[PDB]
Amino acid sequence: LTNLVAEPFAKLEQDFGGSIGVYAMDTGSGATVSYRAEERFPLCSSFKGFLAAAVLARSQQQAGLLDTPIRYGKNALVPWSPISEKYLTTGMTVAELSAAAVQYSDNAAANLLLKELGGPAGLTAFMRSIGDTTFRLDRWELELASAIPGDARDTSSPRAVTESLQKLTLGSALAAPQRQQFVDWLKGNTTGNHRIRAAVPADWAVGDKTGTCGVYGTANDYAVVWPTGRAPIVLAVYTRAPNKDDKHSEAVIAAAARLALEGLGV
Ligand SMILES: CC1(C)S[C@H]([C@H](NC(=O)[C@H](N)c2ccccc2)C(=O)O)N[C@H]1C(=O)O
Repeated sequence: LTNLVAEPFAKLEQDFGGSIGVYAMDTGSGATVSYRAEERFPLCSSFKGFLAAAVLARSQQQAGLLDTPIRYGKNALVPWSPISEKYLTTGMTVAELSAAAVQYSDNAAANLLLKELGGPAGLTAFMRSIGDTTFRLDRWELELASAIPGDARDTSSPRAVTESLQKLTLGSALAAPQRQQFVDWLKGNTTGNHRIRAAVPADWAVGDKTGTCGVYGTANDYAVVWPTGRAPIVLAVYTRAPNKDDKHSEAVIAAAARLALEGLGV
């Protein structure tokens, strides 16, 4: 199936001027499409989806974790925190911080949740616990977004991202109530309208999480998509480029997603 689209993926990344990694799986048939899917790509803000999943996991053991109010000072605010800066004088709940991290990629919210989890190693440990041996988070916002060529810090692979997303949203990695909360947060994402969501028909349900390091042409998107009356598809699209000033392209991510779905037979 990978062969059907191997040549157009190569042509897409040559027009982009960088590297594109794609993994997609039809949960109905088990068919997969794989292009650079085991290479490492920077996570950028896309780690925040797994962060929310790790918070939900903890909430299974800790009653009421999601409703805990978190107060923070202005020193907790980091650039591009569009939600948490509006509640600085009041605070927010863990559930609100998690939704802000997922749906608005709120940086301060992400750092606040990371600290509750034990930092980047705490999130890495969560991914190890669901069977993901590729994921690694090493730094906090905004330092994790340096996207340096060859640097394995703060990276995963498109295949590992897709397999983990599948376990968390469709498998048994989360208990049923927590699993549906994770899916609903992904479905309410506001930052991905020009990436995987631009690639699917209007009647499909989509939950996604985007990432944008910006430098080194580095950006990404991962998603669970539900074709109407049909089994869900899970996919991840990651990009990078050789030069620090290379620009990222949402259009390229959408185009890669389109090819992956075409390769799956949709
Ligand atoms: C929330 C952010 C605006 S900053 C955060 C971070 N990226 C950066 O710090 C980049 N230097 C940046 C890219 C675009 C706009 C502003 C900053 C990351 O990928 O984790 N992701 C960006 C995003 O996902 O939109």
